[PDB]
Amino acid sequence: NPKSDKFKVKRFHHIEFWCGDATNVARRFSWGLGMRFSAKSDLSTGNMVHASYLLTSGDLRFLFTAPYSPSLSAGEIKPTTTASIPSFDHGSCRSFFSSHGLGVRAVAIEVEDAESAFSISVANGAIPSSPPIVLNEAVTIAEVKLYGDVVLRYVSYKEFLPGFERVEDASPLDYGIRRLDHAVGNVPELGPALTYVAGFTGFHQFASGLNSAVLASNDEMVLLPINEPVHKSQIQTYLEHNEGAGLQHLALMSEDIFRTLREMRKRSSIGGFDFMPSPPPTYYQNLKKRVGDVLSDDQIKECEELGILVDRDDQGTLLQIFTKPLGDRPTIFIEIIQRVGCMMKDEAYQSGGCGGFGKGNFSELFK
Amino acid sequence: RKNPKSDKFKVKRFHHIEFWCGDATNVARRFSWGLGMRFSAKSDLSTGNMVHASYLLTSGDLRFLFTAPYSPSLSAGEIKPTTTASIPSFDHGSCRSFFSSHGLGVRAVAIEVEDAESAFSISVANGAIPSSPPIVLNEAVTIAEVKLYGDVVLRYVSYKAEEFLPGFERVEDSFPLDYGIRRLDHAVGNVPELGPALTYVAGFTGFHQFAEESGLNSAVLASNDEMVLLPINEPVHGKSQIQTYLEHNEGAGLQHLALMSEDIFRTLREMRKRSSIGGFDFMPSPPPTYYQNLKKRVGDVLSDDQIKECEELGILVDRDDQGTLLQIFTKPLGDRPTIFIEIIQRVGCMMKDEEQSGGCGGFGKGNFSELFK
Ligand SMILES: Cc1cccc(C)c1-n1c(=O)c2cc(C(=O)C3=C(O)CCCC3=O)ccc2n(C)c1=O
Ligand SMILES: Cc1cccc(C)c1-n1c(=O)c2cc(C(=O)C3=C(O)CCCC3=O)ccc2n(C)c1=O
Ligand SMILES: [Co+2]
Ligand SMILES: [Co+2]
Repeated sequence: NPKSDKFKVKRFHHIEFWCGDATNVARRFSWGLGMRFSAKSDLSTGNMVHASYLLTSGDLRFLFTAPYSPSLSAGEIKPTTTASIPSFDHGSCRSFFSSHGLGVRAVAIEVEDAESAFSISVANGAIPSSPPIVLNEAVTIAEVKLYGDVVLRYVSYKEFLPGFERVEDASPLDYGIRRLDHAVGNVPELGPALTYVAGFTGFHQFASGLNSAVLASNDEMVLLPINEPVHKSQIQTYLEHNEGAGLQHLALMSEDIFRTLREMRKRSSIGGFDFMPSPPPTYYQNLKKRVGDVLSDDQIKECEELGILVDRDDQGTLLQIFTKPLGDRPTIFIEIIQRVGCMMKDEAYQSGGCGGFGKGNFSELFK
Repeated sequence: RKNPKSDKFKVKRFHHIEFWCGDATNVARRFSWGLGMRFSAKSDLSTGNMVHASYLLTSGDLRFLFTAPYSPSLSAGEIKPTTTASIPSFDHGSCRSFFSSHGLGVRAVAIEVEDAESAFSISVANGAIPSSPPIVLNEAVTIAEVKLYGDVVLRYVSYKAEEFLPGFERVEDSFPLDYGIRRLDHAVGNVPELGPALTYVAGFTGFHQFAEESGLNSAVLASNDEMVLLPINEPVHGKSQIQTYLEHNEGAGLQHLALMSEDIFRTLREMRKRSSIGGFDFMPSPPPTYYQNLKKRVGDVLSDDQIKECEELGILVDRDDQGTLLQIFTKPLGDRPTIFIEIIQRVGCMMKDEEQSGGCGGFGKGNFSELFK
């Protein structure tokens, strides 16, 4: 609302996971979500440090990284490293997977200048992780701590980061997931988290057992909701298994929630992702009156064929469903979302947060 | 014909293979789809286990077990008897260090024996390094793990009856995926010196050197029935393909796993259909000059349609006396060029076989001269 970003922010760029084996994790996400193998940076391409692989589906970019043996790149230094990412560390990445397990490490958002966004953020209370380093004079990258061991990454451009080999040969799955809608993190105290994060970003606040506040960018396209537990708290269950604060889930905007689900739900037993139980028929019997004008009777019955939730806000309506936890622990999962309405462009598409984020379903599921 | 049948204890057959992953969920989902096994048992938080996330995949009699450690803080007050783990030999630090050094690799090789209690006492009494004393689980199954090569251990499983470990809740319906794989053929490991490796393994178990290499020194071991095959390889400098393993895996470790199949032409099309969508990449197929002379040496075994299908799938073919061998190798399963998986189907060398000769047709040694080293 106030448009008070301390620097220019374009939109969501990529989301990087820190696995123990980036091959088996990425091969499952490519088959469970339908993403194309775009770029890669492992021992095949000549990277002795980590095995980074890129999955893309529209604008969404999932990066998976697992460190190799430190003895391979033992005779190297920071200015003379082999890793395509200069902010990487073996011991720090091993501690991320030994403590937090499979989780999102870096939430990257493209800015017009990474060195500027870093210098502005640190000068306003941020905690720097890695200073801005220009990658082959083509991409500037900086990282500042978000919550816990999650970092906020700034990327500058003058398809991906240098040092990545494009994979366009026979060695393209697409189910509708186009971009990242929002990224929700869980913190022990929502107070200092909003004071810290929004302190150096200038992000305004967009507007049981949890208290959530959504941070938004200038155009409200970068949405970073933050959650705190309410003391059994389902959010506290996250912090106990994650061993500290971290990301709860990722909202993946789909161009068509109906077919995107029918491409994933038919594959949850062959290596895909599992979903939460479907709401009782009374929810869809009650759904025909709350959003009977947005969704037709033929489209509402299709929501029950896949167990999809619907919420409504101020001139906005969104459809949503949640996957089961991705890793072993009940920590990080994935939300698939499609918003209806709020379309208003001068010359196409809509704004951000069309329909809220589904807080109306917290009571509609309890009937 | 050349085996003394000098088993130190009654060895029945293969059981399972335990993978110590960092996240056993994603690895098991890839193997379930890439290889085509079937999710048949679980032991995690959904069943009451707070120590490790174990997930079982079963394709015929082959059983792949994927076990990842949970947070050490979840089991802060559990002593040794009061552990909620279905596998008591599991340990947090032993698994956090196995994946930190060896990465994604095989932790244990399970072999079904008559009495793991006796198999443990006979083994340790012959120079074996014990990794886990026998533990009677649920008064039904007894397991014992003895150190093999490196950090991989030899696991014994015994039953008081003539499905899996107790505590593993079944999966009622997991998709019944089955691409053709039936059982485990042989398991190979890499060591710096082959000498002290054969004297050790054959010393505490009584296995015999099997008898029915550019870049390695092979020596297969087999039991009395010869259904349990465990080859070992050592590098020959002047870079050897094993020195690459010993440098990436950081020491010894299980090389690959050969998986039997009732039809290698059936399993390969399913895995190659998926090699680009979450499956397993394979090694580059031999040139067309490999399948022309193939019609002359093994043309009296396969048909013109089957040999052309071998070229379509790029299947390596080698033949010895009394049985031919069809094999093909996948690219490394993990991030590092360490562990991969072999698909094999032997023909001929048969008997009654109610409900095939053990390891007949060789192991692909002729393909070290034919295709390349
Ligand atoms: C999936 C699950 C598992 C165990 C316990 C519970 C409460 C849930 N759970 C959700 O987490 C959930 C989350 C959102 C959601 O999008 C969300 C918020 O509502 C707050 C703002 C930030 C944000 O992203 C909406 C609906 C939800 N519903 C309906 C639901 O049941
Ligand atoms: C696939 C590849 C990539 C890069 C380097 C190389 C040597 C290879 N490679 C093999 O690894 C390979 C392995 C076996 C095999 O299964 C095996 C042996 O290694 C000996 C001991 C017992 C045993 O079963 C057979 C044939 C092979 N051939 C022909 C081959 O080329
Ligand atoms: Co959400
Ligand atoms: Co083999």
